[PDB]
Amino acid sequence: ITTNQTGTNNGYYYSFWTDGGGSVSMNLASGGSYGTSWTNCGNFVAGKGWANGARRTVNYSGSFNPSGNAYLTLYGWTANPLVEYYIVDNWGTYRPTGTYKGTVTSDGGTYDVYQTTRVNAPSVEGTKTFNQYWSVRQSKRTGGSITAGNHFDAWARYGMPLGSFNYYMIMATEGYQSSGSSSIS
Amino acid sequence: ITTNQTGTNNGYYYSFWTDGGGSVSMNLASGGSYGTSWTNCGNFVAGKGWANGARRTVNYSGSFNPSGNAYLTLYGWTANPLVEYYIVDNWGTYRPTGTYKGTVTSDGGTYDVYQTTRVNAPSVEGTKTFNQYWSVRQSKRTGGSITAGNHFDAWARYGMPLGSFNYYMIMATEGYQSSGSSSIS
Amino acid sequence: ITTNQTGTNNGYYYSFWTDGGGSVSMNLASGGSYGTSWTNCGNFVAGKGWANGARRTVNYSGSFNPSGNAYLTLYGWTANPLVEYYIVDNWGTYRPTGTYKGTVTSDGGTYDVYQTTRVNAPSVEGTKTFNQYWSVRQSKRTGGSITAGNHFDAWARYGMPLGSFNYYMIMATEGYQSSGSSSIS
Repeated sequence: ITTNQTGTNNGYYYSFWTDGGGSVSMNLASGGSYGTSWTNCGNFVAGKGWANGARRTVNYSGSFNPSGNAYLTLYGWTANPLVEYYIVDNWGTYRPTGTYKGTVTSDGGTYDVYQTTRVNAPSVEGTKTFNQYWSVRQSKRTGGSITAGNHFDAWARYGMPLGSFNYYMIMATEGYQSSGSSSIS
Repeated sequence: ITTNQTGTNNGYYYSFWTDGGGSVSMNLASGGSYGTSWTNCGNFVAGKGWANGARRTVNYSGSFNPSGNAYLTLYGWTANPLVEYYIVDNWGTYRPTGTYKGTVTSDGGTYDVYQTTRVNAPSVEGTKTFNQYWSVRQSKRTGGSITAGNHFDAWARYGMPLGSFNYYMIMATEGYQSSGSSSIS
Repeated sequence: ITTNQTGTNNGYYYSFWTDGGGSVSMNLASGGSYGTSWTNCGNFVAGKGWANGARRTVNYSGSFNPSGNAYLTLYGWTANPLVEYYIVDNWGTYRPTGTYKGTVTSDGGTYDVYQTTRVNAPSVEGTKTFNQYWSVRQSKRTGGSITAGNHFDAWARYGMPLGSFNYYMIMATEGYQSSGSSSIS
């Protein structure tokens, strides 16, 4: 596919979004599998996952090959409160950051946790003000387990409460003003 | 009444305070009912409620007619720690704000929550440094239910702990450098 | 002793550290008892306590006589997350401070709680970025009970989570660019 959309493929939720910039394509493959390719994109988010978020152990594998800024990250939203969350296992030429809260250790890795506030920004609920919660792995990797709940709990300990899992949770490839490819199952 | 004071009226706690500025009066009426009138005030706080705060469902009705800056807000203090809290349903020409923490949804509305710190400021415990917790309704209204505990819990999730309800909780009219009136039960 | 080191004395853990500056000595005495003496030091930390932190009631007595900057403080570290904590009962010409979070009341006193972030700083885990949690008594004293858990719980309420007590907890004398002495049991 090449146009913004949502749906199920091979029993798996999937979502594709781009701001029109450059060229971006997403391959929908067997089971939970997908890939992406892009050239001088503006912004895009793509991945496979679940229609609804949840406390789950997210297992993933593949390849991630960015030329410029891109993230490899679990990605989702909650409602009440509205919040966009990231748990980033890998990234390109830019490391995602924000207001430093601390750290969480999970799945053999240590992630820095950050918080940022988007003011009157696009969201699943429209133009809104909301918080972004981040966990960014201190060391890059492609593949393994991401035990979502360990992040959720740690964020809660740092005063970062999550709402209702009324929206998706995808294992996403996201890029900004760059090129590259990914293939993840 | 027209002079700073505290007491019970019709079985209800009540409190009146002004910094002397302009003219401010408070009507003590049947049951939980009161009203206020004021002209070019400096600062005043007035309302009816409880001698002691608590997890309760606060039901209120009436009219709120500010000409300038005024708030219509549940208002109280705790000890250990000392904290001044607001849950603002309505306001005048100024919207109460502070350090953005997030949001809480309750009683059919969505309130932004904010935190501010008063340094060496007047309090129920004298000149003190302390935090103010806010919930400010995203849309103005006069009347309904304010389920206090929903705010308390959300604030707690955002790292905003409340102390002991050693002081009042009133459904208050508060004004600053302005005129107007209110009538609330 | 006069050289950086760790060990047990009279059944009590002990730790001594200095950055070489000026002259600093530590007396290891009976039971939990120690003392320190120093002249124009740079930085030093010394005290007696436990190899491992814990929720305990820490009882201490003695004298604390700083000429310049020094703290009298319970002092420890956790892992996962890595955090350096202080609960300061007394200090010299400088009052320890940071980002104001609020207060906690314990052992007949009221402490301000603060948080600071050390970026790429020395720690028990090496050069690291980490948070420091503080409780600083509003009034100076030498002697009494410090119920550690009351601080731990309050910090948790303020979004300041503690990790695993994989490291020491000492009742410490710490100085910076100054002189003085202490004797504490």
